[PDB]
Amino acid sequence: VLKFTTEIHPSCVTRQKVIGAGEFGEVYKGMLKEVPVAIKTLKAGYTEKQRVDFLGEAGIMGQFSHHNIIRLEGVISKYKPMMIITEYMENGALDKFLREKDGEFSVLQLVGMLRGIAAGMKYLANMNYVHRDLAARNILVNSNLVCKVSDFGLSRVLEDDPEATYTTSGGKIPIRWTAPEAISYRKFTSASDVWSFGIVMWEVMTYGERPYWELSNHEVMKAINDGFRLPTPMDCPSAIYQLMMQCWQQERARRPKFADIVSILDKLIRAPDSLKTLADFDPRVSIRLP
Ligand SMILES: Cc1cccc(Cl)c1NC(=O)c1cnc(Nc2cccc(C(=O)N[C@@H]3CCNCC3(F)F)c2)s1
Repeated sequence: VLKFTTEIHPSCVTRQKVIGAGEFGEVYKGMLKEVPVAIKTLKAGYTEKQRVDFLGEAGIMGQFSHHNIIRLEGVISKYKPMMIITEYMENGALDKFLREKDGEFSVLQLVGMLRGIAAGMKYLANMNYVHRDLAARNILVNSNLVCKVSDFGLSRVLEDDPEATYTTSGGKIPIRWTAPEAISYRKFTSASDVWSFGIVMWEVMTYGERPYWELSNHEVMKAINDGFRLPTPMDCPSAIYQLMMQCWQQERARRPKFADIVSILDKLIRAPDSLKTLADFDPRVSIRLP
């Protein structure tokens, strides 16, 4: 897969600002000889596994060509430190973006973000790629408000995400984003990604609220097994809440496919008055005045 990738010479790459970090490398904003890029490094002393996982992310990204999937510019593999270079998403991770922009977008803009995410996910699913870690923290946002799916690879995806925790039976999983069958018996498919997408829908419509609030991981699993689901966000179109609820069907076969999700979101956006009908919000506070 690396043969598809452009090998970039180090002298074309200028790292400027540190935007992400880890123990074995950092992510930078930089310039590529005259365009802005993001640059992820892998420090010397890396293991064979680290090299295979690191370059494997670029290999996977290089197989994709879609508006809603992060674009690979190239790799530096013949010099050290090794680097992966992608387009630069000016607004960063979607979860933090929404929390910093609380209430600043229209309902139509929020639904448009979800349509872009769904289109990227439909592409991945049809390319036989199961994400396993779909969440707003793994979506990136550009200066056109376009949302693109990121975080690709094999074992590195769940291993590197601190939201993914060790379960009781083994399996490092981000519990509150993960479908029941993936938690219970390790069955990760595009239909478990659809469950996760429903959680992403709730994250977007709430401007980055943490799913299930302070419930512990076990409390979340128990609640889901007992039939409870996340309540409607504030100011949420009825059609949007209905859609996220169908993503959370216990029976995998009853969930919409991403093809269905993209179609529904596209129809709602193209007839935007449909989004004015709101699901009832259950208030958690009563304010009474004479
Ligand atoms: C360079 C690269 C290699 C392999 C995979 C990927 Cl997806 C990438 N590209 C990126 O990480 C990025 C592309 N554009 C980015 N823009 C950006 C700008 C400002 C802040 C953030 C941001 O929230 N970045 C996340 C925060 C969590 N840690 C990883 C991070 F990238 F730093 C992102 S990061």
